Amino acid sequence: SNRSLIVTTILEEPYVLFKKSDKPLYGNDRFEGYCIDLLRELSTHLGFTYEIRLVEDGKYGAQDDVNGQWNGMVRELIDHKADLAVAPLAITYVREEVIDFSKPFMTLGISILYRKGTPIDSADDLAKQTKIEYGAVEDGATMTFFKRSKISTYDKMWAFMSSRRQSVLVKSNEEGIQRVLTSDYAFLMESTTIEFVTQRNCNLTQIGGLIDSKGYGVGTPMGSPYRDKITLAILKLQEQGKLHMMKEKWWRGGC
Amino acid sequence: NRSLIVTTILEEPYVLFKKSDKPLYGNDRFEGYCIDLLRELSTHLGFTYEIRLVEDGKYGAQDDVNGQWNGMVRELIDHKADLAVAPLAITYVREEVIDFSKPFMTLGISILYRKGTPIDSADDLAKQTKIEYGAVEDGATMTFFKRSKISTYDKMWAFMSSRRQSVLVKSNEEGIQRVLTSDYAFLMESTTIEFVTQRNCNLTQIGGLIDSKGYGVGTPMGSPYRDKITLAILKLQEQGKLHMMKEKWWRGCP
Ligand SMILES: N[C@@H](CCC(=O)O)C(=O)O
Ligand SMILES: N[C@@H](CCC(=O)O)C(=O)O
Ligand SMILES: [Cl-]
Ligand SMILES: [Cl-]
Ligand SMILES: [Cl-]
Ligand SMILES: [Cl-]
Ligand SMILES: [Cl-]
Ligand code: NA
Ligand code: NA
Repeated sequence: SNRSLIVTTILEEPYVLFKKSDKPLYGNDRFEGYCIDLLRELSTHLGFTYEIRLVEDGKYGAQDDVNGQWNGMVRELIDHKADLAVAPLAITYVREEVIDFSKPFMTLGISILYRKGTPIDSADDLAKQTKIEYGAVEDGATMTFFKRSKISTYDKMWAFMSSRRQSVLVKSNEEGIQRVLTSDYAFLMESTTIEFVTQRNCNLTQIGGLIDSKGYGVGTPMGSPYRDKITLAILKLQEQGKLHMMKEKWWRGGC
Repeated sequence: NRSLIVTTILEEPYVLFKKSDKPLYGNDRFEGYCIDLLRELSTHLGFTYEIRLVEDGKYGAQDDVNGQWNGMVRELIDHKADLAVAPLAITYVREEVIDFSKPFMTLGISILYRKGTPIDSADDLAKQTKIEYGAVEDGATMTFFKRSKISTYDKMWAFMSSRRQSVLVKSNEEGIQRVLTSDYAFLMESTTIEFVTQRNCNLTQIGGLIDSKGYGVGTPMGSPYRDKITLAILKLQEQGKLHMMKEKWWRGCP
């Protein structure tokens, strides 16, 4: 029998979660969510077995500007510590330079999560002021977008986030949501995750539209033969609408 | 170094002939979103190119009897073009035989029709025959319907196939004209619908997106340009240059 593939992932509702149960669960049986359903479809169509492992450092992945090293799921793939990353992992220029991605299984963009009842309507409006703090997940794609942007509004926002980083950069989306709920703080968040959150907490809203456009893809080490195979499997699922059905299943609930 | 041969197809606002009273020659004949994209790719990757319209006028589909591809897809399979730079949908059946860059635009199939009617979805079309409907022959929309297992879309394919000589058309332009001049709904890509409805205030999109797909640059399978073009697209997207190009070419109605 062929070696089981090691699949790195990260906890992020409704993509990847621990199942609720009173008895202890083991192995792959611990996990559920959209990305777990996707993994299951990939494994049956491509004919592999797998072991799910949560990324050890708890990060998506960014490059350190001083020493040039990556972290997170991206680094696990670079180092061949995982065969695949099946997660809400954004396909980005800087990541595509060092790892391979399948074509996207979902498309999205950065937007803003905030409390209802405000005249703030856009990133421009946030950038012009400092009473309302704002931030993003540390060492993820949203942070990196702001750090690399040459657009004046976003450059200004990065200077603020960077100055205040110990307070405004958070370690998970969950922590960002709690900051929105417990302080005067707006969270720069991926739009598909905002959709999930605002359907379940009717005090919160999206502010403005999408700031960029990107996709989530399955990550592989650079050169992996699984990359193109997984692209084909994803495209075949899209011929029959099975990914939008999986999205409906995990985003169903609202406000 | 050798200029890459770029296959393309006329499709507003992606690729058009420039208007002028004097004759134009070579690459200078063309403009549009995809032409602006090609220029950016060529500067960033450092190649020169020659644009050639696909001779058969097709995007590309597989013949159900003899297994041959046509259109831009066939030009790439046969190594007659180095790149296809066009509103060319990335699809499973195409990806099996050619390579694509990652998407420069995302979209889905939807419906173009007149305003003011009770038709609100594909299901409403599928259950009747008074209002005819169709798609571009030998494109990705047609192929989606031909391959679909979903009952509504399978019923719609049976109708299109029965009525093909009348309801399958050779271009989006032809499909628009059928909507405007007969009781006909056109199954059309949503970014093209957005362009059309901004300029035909009696037309509208019906329902939402029927599927999810992207447009990518096509290459022959195994080409080294595929990954380089993906990186250049991704770099344009980290600065919002593609949405600005979209805005330039899409530019309304009361
Ligand atoms: N999905 C992101 C993390 C969340 C965010 O950056 O907003 C990533 O792939 O890095
Ligand atoms: N863009 C399509 C043609 C138009 C359509 O099929 O709606 C293709 O790549 O085949
Ligand atoms: Cl509000
Ligand atoms: Cl889908
Ligand atoms: Cl098949
Ligand atoms: Cl790819
Ligand atoms: Cl963009
Ligand atoms: Na790569
Ligand atoms: Na391919």
